[PDB]
Amino acid sequence: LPTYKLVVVGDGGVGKSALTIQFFQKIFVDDYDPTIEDSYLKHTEIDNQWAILDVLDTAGQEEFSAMREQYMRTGDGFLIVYSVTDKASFEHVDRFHQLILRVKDRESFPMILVANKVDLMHLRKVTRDQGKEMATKYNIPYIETSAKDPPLNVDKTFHDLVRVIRQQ
Ligand SMILES: Nc1nc2c(ncn2[C@@H]2O[C@H](COP(=O)(O)OP(=O)(O)NP(=O)(O)O)[C@@H](O)[C@H]2O)c(=O)[nH]1
Ligand SMILES: [Mg+2]
Repeated sequence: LPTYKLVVVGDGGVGKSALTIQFFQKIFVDDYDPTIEDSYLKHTEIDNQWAILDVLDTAGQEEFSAMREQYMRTGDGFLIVYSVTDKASFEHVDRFHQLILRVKDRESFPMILVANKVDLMHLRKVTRDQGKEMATKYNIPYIETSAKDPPLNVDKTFHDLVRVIRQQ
């Protein structure tokens, strides 16, 4: 089977780990005990094609560059995650896009823009159409997620990234 290395990037606190842990462990990050953790690897069927997904969950704080650098270098595709309740995380999408292309030395690369935390309806700052505009600007797909139970579009997000990788 092919292995797809999927790298999750975005500002601190946007829910990169929450999306990853929901995808693999089917639990919300707050309820999770990382004590017994290992790497995020699964065998799964996408569009009638079995694959191994190896997910690399970056820490979002600027302090942690070695992890982000290495992870970016080895990635086959990226989720650029922001929180719809955090305007700065959305503005930082531009920087993440540029950073990925710099690390890859390519002018395009498999990516999906992920607007997380959409369950927080009364706290939402970044609109659906704002997200769609940002994605369209870079000619990348846009998807809204929630890692909080009940999860929204979590499996679809990772599966769609594989679809983009396959069809590039
Ligand atoms: N309501 C809601 N809260 C969420 C969602 N995803 C994450 N959170 C919350 O956001 C906070 C940060 O989540 P976490 O997954 O640690 O974020 P991160 O992007 O991995 N942070 P870091 O970059 O520091 O590792 C937690 O309080 C968590 O409960 C979501 O979809 N909805
Ligand atoms: Mg994290």
